[PDB]
Amino acid sequence: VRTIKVFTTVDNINLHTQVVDMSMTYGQQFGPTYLDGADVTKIKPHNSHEGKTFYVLPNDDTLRVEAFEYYHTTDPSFLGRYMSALNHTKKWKYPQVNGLTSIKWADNNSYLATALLTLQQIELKFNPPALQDAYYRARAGEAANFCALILAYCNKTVGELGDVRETMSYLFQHANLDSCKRVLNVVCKTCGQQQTTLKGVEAVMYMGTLSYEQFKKGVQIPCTCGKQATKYLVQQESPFVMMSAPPAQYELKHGTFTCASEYTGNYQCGHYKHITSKETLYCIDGALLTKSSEYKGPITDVFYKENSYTT
Ligand SMILES: [Cl-]
Ligand SMILES: [Zn+2]
Repeated sequence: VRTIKVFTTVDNINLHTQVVDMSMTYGQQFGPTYLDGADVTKIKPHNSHEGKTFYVLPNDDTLRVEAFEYYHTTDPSFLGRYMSALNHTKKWKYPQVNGLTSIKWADNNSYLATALLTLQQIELKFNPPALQDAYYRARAGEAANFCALILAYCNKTVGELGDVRETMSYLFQHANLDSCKRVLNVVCKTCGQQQTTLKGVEAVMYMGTLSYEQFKKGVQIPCTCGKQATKYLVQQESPFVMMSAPPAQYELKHGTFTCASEYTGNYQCGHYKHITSKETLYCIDGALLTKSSEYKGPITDVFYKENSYTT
């Protein structure tokens, strides 16, 4: 008999009018239900809920299409994981540090801070509307939805150990890198030379050396014949490149790179910091900021500006 009007949604844009019975839980009426990230499935409607928007899972064809068009995923657990993360990230603080949105440390989130800082320094356009909209808000300082989307797209929960390289790979999958192109040549003194072309995400990421100049000069890799061959960059067309390696002591020189991530710890436990090269070297550690003219530390990922390179 007693009812309120609420709206359900999967994208927080398209609303769906509902009349709910205040004697039944939201779960009994909608399935799993969330109010700005909080799980209200086991709760009965409150007077204050009238007119508010609730997220639900895509449980009919209209919602399935809305959810795919907004998020570009059909993983059945995506919206519940996004909501579970948002209930935490909405409580984080996002200070402006040296002109960039950072994240005050909470919930083991240092890998997310350095990823967020990196994104604001490289040219990248996302494809899912969810990421376009949330990234716009993040740049303005309201990064809770963007951070909870990063967790959901990477299948990481709040508090879980994350890797910056893997996180960036997920975000780049959902970005328009279609025009990026990389040409490599591999030279074996026994077998001869082989050229390879890479496209998209694989054209901007490399694992094995932090140094873009070393990649141009040549890096040693195994050949199937048993000798060590040399791999070198012949041609690059992209607005940035990302060079990654297992953490190692490495010296970062002012003016020779855009930004970098530093990892202190081991394979089970550690902490990330961000280094950015501007008028000097700034080290951003969540809300914390220090400066130096030189920098040495256990670097894992370095980003460089690019446009067009030909050997
Ligand atoms: Cl919706
Ligand atoms: Zn060979």
